[PDB]
Amino acid sequence: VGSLNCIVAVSQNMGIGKNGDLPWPPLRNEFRYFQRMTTTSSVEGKQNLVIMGKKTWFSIPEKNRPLKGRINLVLSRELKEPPQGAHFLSRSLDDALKLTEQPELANKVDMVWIVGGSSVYKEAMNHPGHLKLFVTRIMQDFESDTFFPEIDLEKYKLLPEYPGVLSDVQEEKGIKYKFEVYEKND
Ligand SMILES: NC(=O)c1ccc[n+]([C@@H]2O[C@H](COP(=O)([O-])OP(=O)(O)OC[C@H]3O[C@@H](n4cnc5c(N)ncnc54)[C@H](OP(=O)(O)O)[C@@H]3O)[C@@H](O)[C@H]2O)c1
Ligand SMILES: Nc1nc(=O)c2c([nH]1)NC[C@@H](CCc1ccc(C(=O)N[C@@H](CCC(=O)O)C(=O)O)cc1)C2
Repeated sequence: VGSLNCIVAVSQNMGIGKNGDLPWPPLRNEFRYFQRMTTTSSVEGKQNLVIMGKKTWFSIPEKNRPLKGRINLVLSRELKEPPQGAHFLSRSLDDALKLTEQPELANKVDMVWIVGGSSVYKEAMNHPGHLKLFVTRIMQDFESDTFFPEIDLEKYKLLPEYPGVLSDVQEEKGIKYKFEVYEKND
């Protein structure tokens, strides 16, 4: 119903996962950023929707599923029902977005947040219309087996600052990182 957004943390070499976990150790303030961004609704009375692929769902600690305070939707072409704990299942991003337009979610959902994995990000990034990418740049190389798609920097523009997002380099566990926001109006 509201805006469509992707949110990701990436290493310099564009890595987002290794062996089903993040490639870096837990960065607690970065996690809190993810939590604040995906949970905070712009409309009182509504929740945000988080959309994620099957492997991403199972990469969330069981104790944290479903992500509290958000509506959790899993994408999968083979699952018959959503994995235990998930609220919805769709076969594709387009089907998920259509679902948000139906009466069951139309008055329940505010923002839509895409939270991975790679194929889901790629699909979202190319989807027509206004889209924002909330990218945490982890300023180190990390061995990774899963990567974020390349961002077309003509098509997307980096916003110089963004309300509610810190601009300075952050550091936790000796790992420096910075929060970035990209936008297309497409
Ligand atoms: N650093 C980050 O911000 C970030 C973000 C997200 C994930 N990750 C990491 O990346 C890894 C998991 O991500 P992933 O890329 O491997 O997988 P994923 O997309 O979460 O899951 C792959 C499965 O999801 C389903 N799926 C994915 N895209 C679909 C689509 N467009 N339409 C229909 N179904 C779709 C497919 O299920 P079916 O085979 O059942 O059809 C596919 O087998 C983990 O290591 C996780 O920690 C990192
Ligand atoms: N900015 C940013 N940082 C990140 O760590 C991630 C994303 N974006 N996007 C994708 C995400 C990978 C999938 C994932 C999503 C959520 C969680 C999770 O346990 N979330 C909880 C705790 C906070 C957290 O661990 O991020 C929550 O939101 O309440 C664990 C894994 C990891």
